[PDB]
Amino acid sequence: RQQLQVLARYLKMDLDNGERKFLKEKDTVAELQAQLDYLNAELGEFFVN
Amino acid sequence: QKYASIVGVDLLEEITKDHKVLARQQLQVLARYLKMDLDNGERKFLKEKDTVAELQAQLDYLNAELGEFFVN
Amino acid sequence: RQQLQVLARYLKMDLDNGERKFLKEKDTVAELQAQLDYLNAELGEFFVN
Repeated sequence: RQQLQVLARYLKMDLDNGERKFLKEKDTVAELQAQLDYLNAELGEFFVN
Repeated sequence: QKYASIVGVDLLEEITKDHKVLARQQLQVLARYLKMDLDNGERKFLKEKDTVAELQAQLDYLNAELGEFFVN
Repeated sequence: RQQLQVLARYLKMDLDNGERKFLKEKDTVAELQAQLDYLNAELGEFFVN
């Protein structure tokens, strides 16, 4: 694990960049679901379908 | 310049690479040994960017139906 | 073993080149023994000795 970490550092290679980008998208999903769950609360499932 | 206009005359870094290739290959075998997917992050992310696309399409439709005035 | 393999690749160093060259010679031996075993079959061991 420690040897991997120094090779990653040498190659200028962020191993978390993936999980970062992902956590940031999971927030925009949460946000858009909140907008859409609201319109369902206002208009009703019958009207939206 | 009148004459010329009439007649038509006129008046290194393939070593730094080869090392970084070695380092990359060594990293890859350590990753394999530790049972450690380096793309698992970007996978999970591409899959979420699809669910965003999908929910934006649902929401862009309700705006097309009801209008921006009504939704706001 | 895997680490050795990437160092070998980097140094442009065939680890089998030895056993190749050898298998190829063991064939030329087989071939020359077949020529010599034939002359013994024709002339006889008494005549060849």
